[PDB]
Amino acid sequence: GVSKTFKDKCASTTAKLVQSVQLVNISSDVNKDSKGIYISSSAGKTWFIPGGQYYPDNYLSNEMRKIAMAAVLSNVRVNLCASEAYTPNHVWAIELAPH
Amino acid sequence: GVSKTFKDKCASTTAKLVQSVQLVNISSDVNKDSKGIYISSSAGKTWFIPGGQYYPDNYLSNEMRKIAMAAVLSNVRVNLCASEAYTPNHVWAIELAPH
Amino acid sequence: GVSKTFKDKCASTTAKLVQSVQLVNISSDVNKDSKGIYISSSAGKTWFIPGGQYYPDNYLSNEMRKIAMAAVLSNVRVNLCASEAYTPNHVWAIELAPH
Amino acid sequence: GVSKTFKDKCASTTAKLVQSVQLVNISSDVNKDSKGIYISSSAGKTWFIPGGQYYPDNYLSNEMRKIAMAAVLSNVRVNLCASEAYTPNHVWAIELAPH
Amino acid sequence: GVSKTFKDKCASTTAKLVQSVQLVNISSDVNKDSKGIYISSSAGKTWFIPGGQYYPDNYLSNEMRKIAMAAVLSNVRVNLCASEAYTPNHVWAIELAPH
Ligand SMILES: CC(=O)N[C@H]1[C@H](O[C@H]2[C@@H](O)[C@@H](CO)O[C@@H](O[C@H]3[C@H](O)[C@@H](O)[C@@H](O)O[C@@H]3CO)[C@@H]2O)O[C@H](CO)[C@@H](O[C@@H]2O[C@H](CO)[C@H](O)[C@H](O[C@]3(C(=O)O)C[C@H](O)[C@@H](NC(C)=O)[C@H]([C@H](O)[C@H](O)CO)O3)[C@H]2O)[C@@H]1O
Ligand SMILES: CC(=O)N[C@H]1[C@H](O[C@@H]2[C@@H](O)[C@H](O)O[C@H](CO)[C@@H]2O)O[C@H](CO)[C@@H](O[C@@H]2O[C@H](CO)[C@H](O)[C@H](O[C@]3(C(=O)O)C[C@H](O)[C@@H](NC(C)=O)[C@H]([C@H](O)[C@H](O)CO)O3)[C@H]2O)[C@@H]1O
Repeated sequence: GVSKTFKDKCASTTAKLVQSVQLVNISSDVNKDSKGIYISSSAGKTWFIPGGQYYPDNYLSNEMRKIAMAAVLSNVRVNLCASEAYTPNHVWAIELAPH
Repeated sequence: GVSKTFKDKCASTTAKLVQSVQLVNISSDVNKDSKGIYISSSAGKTWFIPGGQYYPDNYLSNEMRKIAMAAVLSNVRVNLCASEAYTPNHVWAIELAPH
Repeated sequence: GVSKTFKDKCASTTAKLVQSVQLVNISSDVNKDSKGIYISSSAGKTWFIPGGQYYPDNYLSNEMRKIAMAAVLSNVRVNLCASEAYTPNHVWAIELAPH
Repeated sequence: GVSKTFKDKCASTTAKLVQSVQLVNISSDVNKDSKGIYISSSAGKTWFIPGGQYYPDNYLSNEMRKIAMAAVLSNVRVNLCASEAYTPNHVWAIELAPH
Repeated sequence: GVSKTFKDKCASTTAKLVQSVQLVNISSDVNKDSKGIYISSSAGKTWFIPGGQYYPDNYLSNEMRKIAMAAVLSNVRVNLCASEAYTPNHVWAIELAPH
């Protein structure tokens, strides 16, 4: 499920809660115009996970990637807090939700 | 169970021992006002895992996150040493306790 | 499968999409003339995964390696975006594609 | 079992060889007075794994932690080279020894 | 199996190809005179994996460690490119070779 804190923190922003998503792809891309981490759901929706060059976004972005990678590789659900102001939508928070 | 060392180290602080917690969620959040790592128990309690910018808190905080992530992903218990001076409570030490 | 985003981002470059590859080897080599990460398919084709010294190529190249390592160790498929301008061909994007 | 090299290197120091230990706990602690990584065996012995701020102790200490973490999480044995000059004893070398 | 590229790159150096080795130990040692990462085969042979302080040897040596660690923990074979000019012999390249 989704933690109350996760839902409440997402509700304090312009981003949308996406609940119990099954990710089936994660990619890393070093191409000039498309650099970044993308994740895709079984339905084919794609999100972008922004990177962080400085503390604390550096280690926090790294944990977002580890959560997404584990979700794809172990086939376990996540909750996303995602901004629809971009295409693909940007992940601003992610929660591992295996049960 | 809880190592005697873990219990004794927690007793030397203002933080409370939480024994045999089953974590079911871990999240990473880069939103401006809620930046951080959160973990949630099957009962729905949430804790915050502080970051560390400098040695040795940088590598120690990283190991706390690896313990929490493994606990969620593998569904294994932890012991927490948690400060109630914050909401959510802050984790100041964590022990992986699979058996 | 291949995410539409992965296919479309690869089509915007001179690199070719390689779909549902089964990687059976990954190597790391510190020899003077051959330094780098190589990955090999069950058919015996080899690709090179370039490194990155600076942000953001440093963390992105690290994620490309984690995807390739998981693909080999867990025997799960990937999609590659690979440049044929080099021998072995260079991976410019990789997508973990378990199902 | 224990590699001959591991045994011989430990014998060249003041530290004691501990063979085929089953680790059942690992913790990370950022409390002011008890900062560090601790591991505990099924028999109830506890060790401290020192950190390293500079090359090469930084990456070597990180590998010691990965070995201990995997030993706990996977329930597989290690060999330790531990100094009794401190309580808890300090780990100066660790060997993953699954079989 | 051994990738043709892995074999050919090793043949361009003074190092020897060691094929389908089963590693049963990996150790990290911070002792003054024996600092380093060692791996040992089921036959009892030991190799040393050199570290790297600077780009690109830093990330490449880290990937060699991850390959060796996975080989030990998951009991899967590797290929080594190893120099006999040292005792223990130095690993200059390693290939994960599960099947
Ligand atoms: C109205 C309006 O547009 N309000 C905006 C606000 O506009 C101000 C600016 O345009 C400045 C330029 O200086 O002018 C101000 O007016 C000034 C005038 O220029 C001065 O010269 C002088 O006369 O004084 C006046 C008054 O000060 C305008 O007031 O600008 C702010 C800052 O961008 C906007 O704040 C955002 O508001 C939205 C909802 O309205 C959200 O609260 C957003 O926060 C979040 C989000 O939820 O989207 C939080 C979220 O955690 C965060 N995500 C991450 C990953 O950190 C995102 C993210 O940072 C952004 O969405 C990315 O763009 O933002 C507020 O930041 C305000 O809406
Ligand atoms: C006749 C002779 O000694 N030739 C060696 C050469 O001598 C130089 C003189 O000709 C010059 O006038 O005076 C200089 C002194 O100021 C020199 O003495 O020196 C070169 C560079 O040292 C030697 O090159 C080495 O040659 C080896 C085989 O002949 C071998 O090719 C070495 O390359 C490798 C290797 O295969 O062993 C390439 C490996 O990828 C590399 N491994 C790593 C991890 O990078 C190793 C490694 O760097 C060395 O083994 C470490 O000692 O080197 C090559 O560099 C030349 O033989």
